[PDB]
Amino acid sequence: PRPTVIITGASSGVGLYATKALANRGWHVIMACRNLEKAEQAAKNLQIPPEAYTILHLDLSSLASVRGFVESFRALNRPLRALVCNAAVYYPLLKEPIYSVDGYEITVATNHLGHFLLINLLLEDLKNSPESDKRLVILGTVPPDLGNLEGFEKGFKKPIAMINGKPFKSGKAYKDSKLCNMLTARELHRRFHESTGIVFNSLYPGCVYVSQELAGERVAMVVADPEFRQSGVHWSWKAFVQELSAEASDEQKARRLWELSEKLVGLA
Ligand SMILES: [Cl-]
Ligand SMILES: [Cl-]
Repeated sequence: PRPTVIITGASSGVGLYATKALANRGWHVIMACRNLEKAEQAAKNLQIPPEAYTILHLDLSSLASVRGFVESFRALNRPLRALVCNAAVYYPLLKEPIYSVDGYEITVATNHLGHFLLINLLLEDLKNSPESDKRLVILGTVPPDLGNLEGFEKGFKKPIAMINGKPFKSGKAYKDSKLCNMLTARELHRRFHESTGIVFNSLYPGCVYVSQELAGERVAMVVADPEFRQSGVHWSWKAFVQELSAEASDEQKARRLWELSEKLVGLA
């Protein structure tokens, strides 16, 4: 039986090459993708053997889509060994915000809130799984400033457009969303590593500098290889453990972000 890994944003770039790399290593990859036609065309284009993957629809910008993806994944009756949170959207040219179907600024909604709900659901699957080397890997880098999370505290609906409640800036929204991903990785480790035995880490595979194929191989190493079986660290390129920024290592802020995010995604 092929061990199962879910990869978000698997239809292109690093996620697609991570899919190829893990398939080559004998895994079965759930390509969780927002466009099924594009994803199937991309997997066939890379010559991935059909036995080694399943494409399922996931639009991280819609919380109902996240829940529907989890439903579809669970219906396959495959125990989960790993999850890679790789998808990231970026809208450099916006001067005014775009809101998701759930009412949230799209960059944070997609990169952070959608992944946050996905993680909270799939953590159940990871805990239930009899696999012994289970990992949840978040892509990220370790300017963004979440402030006191005033935008989240007040509900994050229009006209709020930034986590700190200040005026919309699209590039900063992206950086803020990536910082949220890093804070999520740290909080996952703090709260769950000892109780579950799951390895919760993050990685920056390089400026994609490095080819998409090499970056995908680096994702695969962090998911699968024994040298990377350490929880609570951020791997960067040999690989090294990268010391965290002060804001990414703020334990109080990571916990408060988690609590507010649960409220925004309907888990509170
Ligand atoms: Cl744009
Ligand atoms: Cl605009």
